Amino acid sequence: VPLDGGRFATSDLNDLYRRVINRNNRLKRLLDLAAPDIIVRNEKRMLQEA
RNA sequence: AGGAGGACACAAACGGCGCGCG
Repeated sequence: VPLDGGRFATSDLNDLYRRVINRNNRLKRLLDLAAPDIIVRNEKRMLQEA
């Protein structure tokens, strides 16, 4: 929902979904580009925690 | 002369902090 002026009120679930989507897209991008095992492990841990 | 031809619809939100009252 917007608030007074050209701004939208912060939504809790939206930000969590945004974090999850960004992390998962980064993981997909790396897995396409064959990142090293250490990097993909760290990305997978970050995705799980997100 | 005769004769012939010729736009309908549509009324303000969500979480903290503080205070106060029952």
